[PDB]
Amino acid sequence: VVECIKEITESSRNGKLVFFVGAGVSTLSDYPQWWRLVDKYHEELYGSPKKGNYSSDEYLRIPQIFYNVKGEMAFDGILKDFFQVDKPTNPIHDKILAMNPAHVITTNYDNLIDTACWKRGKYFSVISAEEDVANATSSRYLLKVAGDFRKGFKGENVVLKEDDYLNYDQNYPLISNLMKTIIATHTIVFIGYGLGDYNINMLLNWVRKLQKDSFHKPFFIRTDPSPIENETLIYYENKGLRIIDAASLIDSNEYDYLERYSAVMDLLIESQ
Amino acid sequence: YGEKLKEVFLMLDNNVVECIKEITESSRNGKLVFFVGAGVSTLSDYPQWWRLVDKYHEELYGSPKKGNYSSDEYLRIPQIFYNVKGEMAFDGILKDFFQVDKPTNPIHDKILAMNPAHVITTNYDNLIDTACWKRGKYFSVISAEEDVANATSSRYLLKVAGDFRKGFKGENVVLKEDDYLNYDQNYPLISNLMKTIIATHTIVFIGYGLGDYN
Amino acid sequence: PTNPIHDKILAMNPAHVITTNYDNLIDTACWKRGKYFSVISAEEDVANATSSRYLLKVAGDFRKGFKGENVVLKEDDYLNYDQNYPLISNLMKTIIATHTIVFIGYGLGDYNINMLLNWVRKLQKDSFHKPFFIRTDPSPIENETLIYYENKGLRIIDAASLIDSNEYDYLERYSAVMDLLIESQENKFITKDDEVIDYIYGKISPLFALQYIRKIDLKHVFEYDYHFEVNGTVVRHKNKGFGYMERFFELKESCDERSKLSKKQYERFNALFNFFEKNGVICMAKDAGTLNTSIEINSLAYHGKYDVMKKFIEEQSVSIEDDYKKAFFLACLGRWEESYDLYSNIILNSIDESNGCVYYLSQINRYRIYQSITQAVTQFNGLGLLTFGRHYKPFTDEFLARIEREMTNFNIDDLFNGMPFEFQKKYKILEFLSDNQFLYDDTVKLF
Repeated sequence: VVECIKEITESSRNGKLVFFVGAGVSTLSDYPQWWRLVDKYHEELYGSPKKGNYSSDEYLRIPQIFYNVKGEMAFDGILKDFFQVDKPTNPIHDKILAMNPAHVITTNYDNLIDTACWKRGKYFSVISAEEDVANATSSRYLLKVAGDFRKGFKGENVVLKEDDYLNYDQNYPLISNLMKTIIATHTIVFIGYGLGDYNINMLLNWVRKLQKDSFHKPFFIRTDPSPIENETLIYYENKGLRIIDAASLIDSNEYDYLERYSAVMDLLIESQ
Repeated sequence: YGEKLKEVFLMLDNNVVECIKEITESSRNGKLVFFVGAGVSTLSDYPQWWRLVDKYHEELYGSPKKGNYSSDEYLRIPQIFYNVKGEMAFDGILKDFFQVDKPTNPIHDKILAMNPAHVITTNYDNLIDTACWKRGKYFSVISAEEDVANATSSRYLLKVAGDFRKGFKGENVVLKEDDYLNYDQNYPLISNLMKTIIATHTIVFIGYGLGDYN
Repeated sequence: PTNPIHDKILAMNPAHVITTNYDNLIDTACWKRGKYFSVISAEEDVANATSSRYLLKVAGDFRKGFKGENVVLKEDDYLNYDQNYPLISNLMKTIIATHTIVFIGYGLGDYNINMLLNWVRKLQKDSFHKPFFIRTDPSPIENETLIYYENKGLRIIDAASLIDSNEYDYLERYSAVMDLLIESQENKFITKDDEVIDYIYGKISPLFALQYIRKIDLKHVFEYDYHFEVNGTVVRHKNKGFGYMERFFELKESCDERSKLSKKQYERFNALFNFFEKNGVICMAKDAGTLNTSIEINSLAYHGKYDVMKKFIEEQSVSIEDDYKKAFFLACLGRWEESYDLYSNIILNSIDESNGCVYYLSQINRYRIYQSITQAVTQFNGLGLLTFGRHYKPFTDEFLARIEREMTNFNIDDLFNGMPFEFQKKYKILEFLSDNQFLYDDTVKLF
């Protein structure tokens, strides 16, 4: 338990700590979520909103029909209206940056991590697309796997639709290869990520399903109001991941993600 | 009843008329293949795969998950049961619910009466076999990999998902998540045969949703 | 022009021919002999089909023009093969997995064989039928290579171990290998007496279940090799090899010639002798002297003894064949509704069992009884009271409603085609029962 935190400190000691961040480090600063976008497309697609349970297929498909019939101007316009908002940095970002990791990998389309890096003075090499890897300028990297809006708010610079998710291996091969090498060479700690997200439910599943026992186990920071159960913990230990529970130490209510995040990150930082 | 159908045809969109004409033309030449799914199985009150998941979730923990389960727990729960709690109790549970015998529904006979040269099913229950027995149509059942070479017929009842003919065991059927990812490596010939059948025939889907995996 | 090897390949009655050849000589050879094949060389041709046989030109042909895009020659066309031609690969896999493949005219390397040996063997489980290979190199294959290519999943029939030929005489080697098969479709190789009895048995044993086989019909048993006379003689008509039917009578007549047989052939010969005596085949044509024949029908339906049948029906059953006879007796007595139920029960019960002579005949009888009940009810309810001076309604609405749903469609012209392949090979003999023209070959001769 605590020895895992000690191992994390040893990893952060020399050169081998890499933080994998996700949507949990983005909701804190109130960057608008994806489901509100999904509802916005539905507003013009069908005519009236709905609610209830539907397949995650439909969740990811609703943008696809809008892409097919409306075209591309409407998609770009909706994206431009929805994301063109400036937000400040919640303290989790600087909490991550104070750890001084060798590399940090993100799936967010956001720019909060870049702004935080600029604020802290840590000059990195942001890699955002195919052409950027050829013109790398340093060693430490800021890899945005899912693409970003540096050039503009268009539908071709980011992965949002179904086809883009199904054509990743034929449109971003260098990014995939660099990510594979990064996870192979350095110890990985996951924070702020969900457990049903296709990005970190396949990129551990497929890669670790075929490998040998010479691999470094990655770490995941949980975010859920209830503490995890035992059987799930064991079966995930089988899959090759270690889980640092966020509800086995602190007790709170069901709308206080920020405090659990801060508690876990402060616990990790305390061993300095 | 015929006049009601005539009126329906009168208000039918011409696309439906064209589709039924094409289906009849294909059926007259013996070039039709039906795809039976879950709906034709739940018509006859056969146990579904949501009660099985709920008992799988009952053995662990104390009570069923309050609210909708998840979009991810559905496939993960049986794998957890098989992996961490034991590979032997899986067969016991499967024999517990998947043994009850139920009789055939009229839709099975309607499907079979159309001269369906080849039938492809993703059902792991042999009721269509009973319908074939009663209607007197000889179909060669392809359960596993070792039956594509010894098929003693020119008509195929291809059970892609695998059946329980050889026994109620967890290795003869594809139910778990691990049995889905490692599918193109364990069942090559069956997939190849299904693709070939689909390529050179006319496929009619029945009893499927609009967001199923297959 | 077309070389004789193409003719020898086609004379082997193959179900499918797959060639990696850009050429069209195989198409011309198929055209000349009158065999019709559907040519598939592009993706579109997979959809249309229009035949039950395929000449799968995997590498394409120049039929649509002499252009580089209809054939696979360059390296760019070999690395994008899977992406460019999806359907042809799948058809090739299915055909190779279902049938038996006999490679001809291939080197042991030669690119194309390597993908087959890579995918068919390694990725598949042990559910394979091993393909054959015909090698035609001058030097004999060394024994160390043979073990490797056998373990990879190929049988090899080397030509150098068959006939000694010079370096450049390829045609003689191919001819020797092909005539070892086409010559021995199985008439000329037969020399020992252990082959004659077994060859007769392998074709007559299936007909042990039935009670009588027509003589004018036994020709189809022996693929037109002999004419079987109605009187009880046989005549040689097409058998070009050592006469397997002539030797049987020579064995039958003698007393000590039978002695040089194993302990197992004696019983088989006795069984064949009993079958031939029961059916009525007597002896050779030349030795056929006095041939007085008495026809004796044993079925109780012919003799018109209605008292014994009634006792028989109301008695415990012992086997499926006994129930099949009871079904015919009930139909003879006129109790059609019970006969239909008994036939349906027999069909349900006997579908699990082995060779379906009972199943097929029961299906035919059920359909005939359905025709009879329909034709009876139409005339009864048409003529009404005028028939027997009484408004007699024989059957109830339950049966009339049930059979209509049970007998929907049910084309019978494909009943023999849907039976298992072993039944089709063994029992081609009963193929004429389904067609409603069976006797239209004897009124021919009444003229």
